[PDB]
Amino acid sequence: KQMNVVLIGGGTGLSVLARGLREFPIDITAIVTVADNGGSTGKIRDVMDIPAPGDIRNVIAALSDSESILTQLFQYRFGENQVDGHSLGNLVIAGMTNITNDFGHAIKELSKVLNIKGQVIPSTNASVQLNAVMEDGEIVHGETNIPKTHKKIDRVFLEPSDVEPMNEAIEALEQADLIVLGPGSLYTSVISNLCVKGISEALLRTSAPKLYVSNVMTQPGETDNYDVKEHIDALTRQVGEPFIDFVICSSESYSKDVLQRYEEKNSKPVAVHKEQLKDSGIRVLTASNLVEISNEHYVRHNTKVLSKMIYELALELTSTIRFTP
Amino acid sequence: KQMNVVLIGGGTGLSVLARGLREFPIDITAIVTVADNGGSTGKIRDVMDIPAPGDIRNVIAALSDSESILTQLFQYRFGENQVDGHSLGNLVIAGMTNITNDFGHAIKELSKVLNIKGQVIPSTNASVQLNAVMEDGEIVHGETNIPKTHKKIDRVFLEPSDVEPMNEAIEALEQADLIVLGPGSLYTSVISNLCVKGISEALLRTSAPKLYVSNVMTQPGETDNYDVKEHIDALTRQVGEPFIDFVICSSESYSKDVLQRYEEKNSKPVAVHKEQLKDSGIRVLTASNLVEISNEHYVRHNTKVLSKMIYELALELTSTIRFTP
Repeated sequence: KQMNVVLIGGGTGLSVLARGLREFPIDITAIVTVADNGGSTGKIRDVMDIPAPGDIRNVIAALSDSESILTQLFQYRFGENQVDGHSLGNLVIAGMTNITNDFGHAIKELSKVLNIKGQVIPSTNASVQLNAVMEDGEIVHGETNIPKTHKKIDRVFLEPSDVEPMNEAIEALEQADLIVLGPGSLYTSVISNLCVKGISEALLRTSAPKLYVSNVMTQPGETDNYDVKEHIDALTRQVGEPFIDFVICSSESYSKDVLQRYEEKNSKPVAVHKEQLKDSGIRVLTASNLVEISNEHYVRHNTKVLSKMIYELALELTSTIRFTP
Repeated sequence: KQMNVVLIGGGTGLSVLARGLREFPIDITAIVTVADNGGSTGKIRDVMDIPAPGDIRNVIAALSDSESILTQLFQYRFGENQVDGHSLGNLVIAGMTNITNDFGHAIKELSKVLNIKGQVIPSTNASVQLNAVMEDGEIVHGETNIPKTHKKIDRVFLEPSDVEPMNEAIEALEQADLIVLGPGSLYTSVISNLCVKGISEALLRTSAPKLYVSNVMTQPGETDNYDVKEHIDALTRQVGEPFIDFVICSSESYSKDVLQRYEEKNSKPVAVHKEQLKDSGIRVLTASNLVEISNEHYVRHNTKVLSKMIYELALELTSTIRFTP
């Protein structure tokens, strides 16, 4: 009965969006990058050879009952003075992986124990690192160093590169009503999944339409000076052919104070250029309240609005049409 | 409807027995010592000020489904090369305790999440250490050092000594059909609970009968040369008045090879002296197969037999009697 939406990403963009979509009658599948090597995750991957648990942990938690004892434990973190400030959920994922000898199977077992509504699937079961080639040709190693340089990223890639997707991710892409990429860091959260060759191939094979959710602001070290089309072109480069049908973005202008706050952090609004996009056959979707703005001049997506737009798009794509039989 | 048996102890004696009793129609309450400071537990109590999680963890696990994912995680231990060889269950108890700011409440929440049948209750909610006074008057500090000396223990005591029992332990003692002490290390596993003054007072107040399950062999550093009556007298000393009604033990003689194996480990069978016990008003209970003996000449309790004896005693104590109205 329910519609199937597949989210591809990583980070708080994905976990916040997944929780927002939980408010609608849709079966959510999230395909989540396992390449990070910093913070919580880096602490555990130094200890043991395991794919990154952190982004996946947050997405599992987003699809579960946040008030539950088990979700509270899963999202608990020790202070730096206890157990090296580990995430207890990451430790549980690690233990589960030692038990199953299989990260993907550990994620399946834990998802069931946490009684989530949806599914969360690693982009790959393999232990990988994300690397970048800079515009000048410099190679940067590890997800943590990629934005902490100061050059244009030309491309990102995985080491080892020969890695396979999970069967369940491919099946979800094949059978989706709608596939959503982003919002999140373009290279480290979104494209990092597309670096898994079988995921990119599935995207091109499937007739499910693909939506990109644009970032509000450019991201220092990943997307400096990118307009919306440049973000899409980076996706296209990785995948091999154009494939995005829809983009959610706002072409609103921001107050002097907002622009100032983001200039100080070396960040500007992502420019839309809606005519260029329509010429490329990409449909632009917006709403007047897509973006929320704090009293301190920070901006973010309004989760309720973004979620509803996604659900309403899936609904429209699955609706009756006009033809004569 | 079901009968209520309360077990007081700590260690593998208790966890094995609790699991054995799970085979019968009885509501099990286990009151478990929280004073240990060695191994798994010591690793966590060095990190954080928390009562000992380890004995309690094992008893919770004994009352749960061992094949379950959650019980498997709870009983998982990292190798020494990962997370300092911590018990994942201990880490979860620690995190839960940080969340609730209350060890007893953390144990209640975790018991429910693990879907146990029964209840497990700490002897106290306070952080304590177990100390011993030796026969010569030497004071030894911490549960780990107590057997690792080489003198008769005169008594054990808690630091701080002013600690309170949990309300649920007291209620269970008041309403029990039968209360079982042991099997386990006499001082460090059994008497350590009785050092909580309110537990000893409840034992004397209640009309529920009390059973002591004797150790098969004397324990080096705790009960060298103790016959059964000396074990009971140590309990009596702590509590203040005689209170044991029944004792389960075997007065079988062992093969030369068994005696040899235990002599090498400075250990002999605990002598019964059944006439002395009957003169003290203590009823002795045995069975021909109470003790199992390995091909390598080790001995242990037959769990099935011991469990059934306990259940059958509760049954007899709750049965109809003869009177004229």
